[PDB]
Amino acid sequence: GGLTPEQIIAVDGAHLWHPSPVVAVAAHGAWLTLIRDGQPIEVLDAMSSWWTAIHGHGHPALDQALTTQLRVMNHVMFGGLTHEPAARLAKLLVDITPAGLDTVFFSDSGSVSVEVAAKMALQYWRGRGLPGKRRLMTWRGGYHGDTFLAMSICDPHGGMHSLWTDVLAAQVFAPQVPRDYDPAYSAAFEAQLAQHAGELAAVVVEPVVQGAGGMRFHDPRYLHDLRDICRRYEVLLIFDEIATGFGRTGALFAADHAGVSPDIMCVGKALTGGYLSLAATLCTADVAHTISAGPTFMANPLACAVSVASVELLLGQDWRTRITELAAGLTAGLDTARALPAVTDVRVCGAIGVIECDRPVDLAVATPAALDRGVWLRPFRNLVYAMPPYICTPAEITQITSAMVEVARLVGSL
Amino acid sequence: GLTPEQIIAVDGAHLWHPSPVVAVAAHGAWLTLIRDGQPIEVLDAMSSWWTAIHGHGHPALDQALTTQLRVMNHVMFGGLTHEPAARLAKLLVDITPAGLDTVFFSDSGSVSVEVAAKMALQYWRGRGLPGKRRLMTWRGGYHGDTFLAMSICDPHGGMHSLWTDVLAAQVFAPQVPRDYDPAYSAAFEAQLAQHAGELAAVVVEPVVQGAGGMRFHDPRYLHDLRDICRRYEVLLIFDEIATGFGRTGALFAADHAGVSPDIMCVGKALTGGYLSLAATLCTADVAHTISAGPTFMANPLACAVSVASVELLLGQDWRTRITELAAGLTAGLDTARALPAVTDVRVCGAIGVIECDRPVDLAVATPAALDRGVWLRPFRNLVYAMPPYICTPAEITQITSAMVEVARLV
Ligand SMILES: *Cc1c(COP(=O)(O)O)cnc(C)c1O
Ligand SMILES: *Cc1c(COP(=O)(O)O)cnc(C)c1O
Repeated sequence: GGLTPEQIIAVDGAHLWHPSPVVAVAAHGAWLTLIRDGQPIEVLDAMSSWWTAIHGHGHPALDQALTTQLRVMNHVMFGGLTHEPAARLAKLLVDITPAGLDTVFFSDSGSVSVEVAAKMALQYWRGRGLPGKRRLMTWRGGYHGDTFLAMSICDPHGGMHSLWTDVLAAQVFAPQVPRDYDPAYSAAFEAQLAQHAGELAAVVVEPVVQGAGGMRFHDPRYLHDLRDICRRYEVLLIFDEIATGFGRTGALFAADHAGVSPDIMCVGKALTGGYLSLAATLCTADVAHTISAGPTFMANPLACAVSVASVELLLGQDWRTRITELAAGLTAGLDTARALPAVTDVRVCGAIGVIECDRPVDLAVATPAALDRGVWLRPFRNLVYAMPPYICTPAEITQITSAMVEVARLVGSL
Repeated sequence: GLTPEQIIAVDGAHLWHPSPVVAVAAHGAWLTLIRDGQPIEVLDAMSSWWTAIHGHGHPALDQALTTQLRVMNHVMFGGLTHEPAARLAKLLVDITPAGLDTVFFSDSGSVSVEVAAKMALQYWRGRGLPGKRRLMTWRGGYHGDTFLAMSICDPHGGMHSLWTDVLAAQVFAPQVPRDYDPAYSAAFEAQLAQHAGELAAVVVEPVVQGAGGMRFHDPRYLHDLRDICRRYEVLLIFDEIATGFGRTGALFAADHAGVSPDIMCVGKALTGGYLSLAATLCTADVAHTISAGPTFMANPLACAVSVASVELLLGQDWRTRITELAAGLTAGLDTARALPAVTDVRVCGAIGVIECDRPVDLAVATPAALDRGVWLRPFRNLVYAMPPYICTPAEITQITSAMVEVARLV
């Protein structure tokens, strides 16, 4: 109890599993206080603590919503009891999500809300006398969580299905969806789906942006194709928006770029503004009713309360202009990366900026390089990318994009 | 803002549940519910499903949360570490069964069970034996509601016929009996022996099987499982998500047998019922053999309140406290032993169960206990409670009186 940074890393190295780690001692706004060679430094949280900290850390409105709920009621069991934070969050979600989503199931993590989505899809078709509809279809390059079911629909090469083969469910995979719209891709997706339709419960994809699978973007028109294909072959459409939710891609939900509603949808990550774990699975009235005819901390009051505040905070400001300024800033700051020798692509979509490199990025070099520039950056595979808090000033975005450019330079450099 | 009536309307229209009663407050061992539009204080007999061991809104746990909130809410656990995670991991490694010295944090009990299965499977692969992929358990168990966890839940309770081909097919031994019979253990070893080359691990709830029927078994069964797993080279996993942190009379139910599992899951009471957090612990052997995460992994807020809650338990003599709760439950439930619908009355530490000979109508049970100032949640033929450790003798009496009465209603 009460530990020194050196004591913390001594305990950590002996006893903690991680997903060499740097000790973090504070977080406020877009900034973390990290310990580097015995000294505290303030660095920009360029990753938003893995997509979560959309309003920054220790935002007064979320701090207060939390301590206000804490005064009244920490937690009650959602079996036989309901409460205001859950009712309030459900109403909000139902109002702001794509049209038709009328029903809300809370859970504790994004990976669990995906299992819940899949359970809804299976039970739906069983409710309709078609329990042969049990497999899932997706395209390559995706990520949906780390639980066994969620793994079955992650990219087979990235999620090491080979090291889990015959332990995972065999789902159907379409090729990687291209960035540019190609009607031939949609036609082939349709032709593959037609071959499995009677055994398929759902198509599940991340809309517009594929996150942990490789930070790829695809034309929102592909989602219009998916909606039509699914409606035509009687297969449910599930959108995983755990990473794309709450303004991140420039729309409130990435599905909004195509104007499509899925039958089932997952949200998480930025849901609580990065305070506490909370996820949600939504579905249509038809899905709920057909099924009709939980986790221990389901709908946690504390988590629902901070999330209520976070969503209202987003909604009560001109978030859309904010994201547009963030994207302009990322575009301007990353532009000089295009001409770097190791750089293969530079892409931006809302508050997401990616530098794709021609070789895997070395973390032992990249991490201290960015910290030297006052920026916490966490590359993966061949990608130097950022998803910064919406509160970042133009100067902060410039500081973030400079450190990314510099890491990318170093990637060619030696 | 919403009025209780507005909450009911929104809830009925938009919320999926495990008509619900509106809860508006929770403090100590009491909840404030709305009934007939009036707020009433009732005892949380269930501890909000095992979670609220020190009661709701405990000053020390509130302060712990608010203190961490003023310094940092959350940071990604990829590449960073922090003091809450370290303090918790050190506490957990110190207090759990000997040999468990590595901690993997997750956000729910189900996920921690999945992490345990993954550790077991990857362990044998690091041993050159990837054929060891299956899990073995006994009937009556509950391990969570994710697909992997469902595969080791009681096949009957989990409707495994209407999930056919979607769940992994695991090995099930017969229901472990309450009293100790060596033949049961000999028969478990024999079923296990047939599948040893196929089995990565045995996974059970030690001493008490919770959501699967509130059944108790002799700790000596765990001694035999430990022995059997060791001899056949199958890992032993204890799921202590419900049984942990003093609930059965020992700090961990494994302690009743004096055995250590190779992998252990904890959750529920970990944070004292404030926030969702779970942990999977494994031995050095398991960790080194494997090495040769969730978004909110090791959340500072949940880790900080857990440290407070765990220190709060250790810093009192929790062991005498649980003994008193058990005596009080036994005193208060005994009279039901001689009711016409009552099959069994059993107590294990701060857990009290009246089993009946028929399903319990909740439409009658729930309004009956509310009238007695108690929140009770019967399940199947079971009327049961696991009250906060802070309940006074008068509160236990009120709880057990309301339990005897719902049973009396047969
Ligand atoms: C509560 C329970 C679980 C599941 O935990 P969740 O947080 O609800 O996902 C797993 N195992 C046991 C023994 C449990 O009692
Ligand atoms: C992060 C992520 C998940 C998994 O969420 P966890 O809370 O880490 O379990 C699932 N789907 C997508 C798209 C994600 O980005």
